[PDB]
Amino acid sequence: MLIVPYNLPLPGGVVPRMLITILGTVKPNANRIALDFQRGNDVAFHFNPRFNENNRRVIVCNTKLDNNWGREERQSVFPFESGKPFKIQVLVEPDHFKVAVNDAHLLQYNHRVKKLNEISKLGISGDIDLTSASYTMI
Ligand SMILES: CO[C@@H]1O[C@H](CO)[C@H](O)[C@H](OC(=O)c2ccc(C)cc2)[C@@H]1OC(=O)c1ccc(F)cc1[N+](=O)[O-]
Ligand SMILES: [Cl-]
Ligand SMILES: [Cl-]
Repeated sequence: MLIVPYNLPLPGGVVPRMLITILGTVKPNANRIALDFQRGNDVAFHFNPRFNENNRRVIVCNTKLDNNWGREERQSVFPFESGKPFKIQVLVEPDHFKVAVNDAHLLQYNHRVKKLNEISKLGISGDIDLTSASYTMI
C-alpha cells in the first residue's frame, strides 16, 4: 500500500483528456476520504466523501482560494462502503472534472480555477488503504 496522505505530482498541471485513476480500499468504520487537486496552496477541486455527517453519507465538493472554502456542491449518491475496494476515475473535460466510481458516472464539477496547467499536484488522504494512483492521456 502507498503511504497516505499521498502526493501525486501532475507535471504541467491538468488538461482535457487527462484521466486520473485512484485504486484503494475503504478502511473499516471510515469517517472521510479526500482528493485535493492543488494549485499551490489553493484547492481547485476538493472531492470529499463524508461517511457520517449527522448520520448521512454525502460527497462534498468545493474549491479553496487564499485559505477560504467556497460554496459546496453536494451529491447524495454515495458508492463507497467501509471495508470495500473502489476505483475513482477523474477525467478532465474542457468545462469540468468528470468523476466515475467503480465504472459508474458519479458527478461533474465545473472548473472554478481556470489555470488548469497550474493544478500540479493531487493530494489523496483519509480512511483508505491506497493501492495505486496514476494518470494517462486518452
Ligand atoms: C466546513 O467544513 C469544511 O468543509 C470543507 C469543504 O467545504 C472541507 O471539507 C473541510 O475539511 C478540510 O479541509 C479538512 C478536513 C480534515 C483534514 C484532515 C484536513 C482538511 C471541512 O470539512 C469538515 O471539517 C467536515 C465537516 C463535516 C463532516 F461531516 C465531515 C467533515 N470532514 O470530512 O472533515
Ligand atoms: Cl508511498
Ligand atoms: Cl485561475
